[PDB]
Amino acid sequence: GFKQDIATLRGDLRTYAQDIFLAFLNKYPDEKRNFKNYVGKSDQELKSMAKFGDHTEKVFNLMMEVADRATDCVPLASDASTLVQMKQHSGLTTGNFEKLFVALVEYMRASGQSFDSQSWDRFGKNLVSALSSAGMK
Ligand code: HEM
Repeated sequence: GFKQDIATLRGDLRTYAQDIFLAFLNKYPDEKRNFKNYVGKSDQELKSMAKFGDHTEKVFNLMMEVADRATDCVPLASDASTLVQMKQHSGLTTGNFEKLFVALVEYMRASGQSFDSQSWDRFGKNLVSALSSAGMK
């Protein structure tokens, strides 16, 4: 289920983080609008870029902590508040996060592996609600 999925993703986190974030940026190419230096790069080129590796690993390091601290796929209000309050997320709306979780669920569905895709779908929706409650537009 959900907790085991966190362990699976942590076990190869750099590769899952890059593959899932690339699935997001390829499904919703307009989200590259939020990351200038990503436009006109292939996936291999992005994976070469220091900053891409470091942003995407920090995103998934913290996401896995938020999933880990959740009860039954409901994240802590404190985690939502932290994500809203981050200066790096100043321009963002809940829709950005919704799209990341849609791509993550599709990635899991397409994988040969027994991820609990329905639990990640619920976790995404719960996180979007929490972010709205914590003040995200
Ligand atoms: C649960 C989801 C997410 C988590 C846990 C998260 C976490 C983080 C973390 C920890 C950083 C600091 C990393 C760094 O600059 O070293 C960061 C930066 C950033 N995040 Fe998020 N993030 C999430 C979703 C998103 C989404 C959906 C977007 C845009 C669509 C976004 C845009 C950014 C941007 C632009 C930065 C700074 C730019 C850069 O990477 O150099 N994040 N995020």
